Amino acid sequence: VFHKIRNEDLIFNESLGQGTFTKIFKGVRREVGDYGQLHETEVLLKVLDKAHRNYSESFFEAASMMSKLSHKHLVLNYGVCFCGDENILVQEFVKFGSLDTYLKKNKNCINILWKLEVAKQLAAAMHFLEENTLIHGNVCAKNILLIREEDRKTGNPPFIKLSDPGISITVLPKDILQERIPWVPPECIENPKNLNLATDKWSFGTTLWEICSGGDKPLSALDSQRKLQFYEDRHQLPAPKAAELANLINNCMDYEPDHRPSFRAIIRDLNSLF
Ligand SMILES: O=c1cc(-c2ccccc2)nc2c(-c3ccccc3)c(C(F)(F)F)[nH]n12
Repeated sequence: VFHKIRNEDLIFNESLGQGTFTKIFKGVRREVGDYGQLHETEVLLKVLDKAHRNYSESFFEAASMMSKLSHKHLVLNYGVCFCGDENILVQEFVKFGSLDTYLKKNKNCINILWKLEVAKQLAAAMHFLEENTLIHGNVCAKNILLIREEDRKTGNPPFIKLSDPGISITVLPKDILQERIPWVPPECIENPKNLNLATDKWSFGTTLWEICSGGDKPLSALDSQRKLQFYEDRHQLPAPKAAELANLINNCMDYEPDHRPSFRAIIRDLNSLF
């Protein structure tokens, strides 16, 4: 069950972008906080499209399943608004936003050690999810959010959190899944019901490719039919320019799901690049 937040206590401000069948807004929540102090808290508001109310169950289940776990690398859910007839999630506002946009804007000021640290953090989150046998199912750089920048003065590294997967690929139209190649693994293009913990290992590889490519999108030049051929011919992504993690990427993006390494093994390999 989700906490109910009064429409009166929520103000919607700027549009930040779109998810699958969703609109994303920054907003403010008036709330009673610690010691009874009133706060006006920045929040991230996800609104399900009114034309896609058919997906409301999966929209809310995506956030609900992750809200029953607590972890430093997982975005906090605050509740739902209900907001009349609207379907709205209220979650933590992460100051610097999506990692994919951040990587692009700061491509020249981000070295391999920065990318390694963020990769280790993501793998930590995914290992926590694996230990809890919780499938995410939509790991990608768009869904990783940067809480804090590197601060060389105090030696603080960047710090990320993983947001919820949104509507599940087990219910999305096939065309959307094909557009999501190569984050959606080949067995899920074959059948979305093959969604498995092994799915997230494959998607983690694709996300690491994003992190190493300064925010490029793999296979973006390929339309959906060519993305299908990419899997039919069993291709692998090119090594990123920052090729230090190329081997780890391809080992995660194993066409055999049962052979993808555990996130424990992934974390050990990330720690071994030294
Ligand atoms: O907390 C935030 C904070 C910001 C954000 C956006 C712009 C500037 C600073 C922060 N942007 C997002 C998004 C987002 C927004 C548009 C497209 C993809 C992701 C998510 C979501 F949860 F949706 F992943 N949270 N978030």
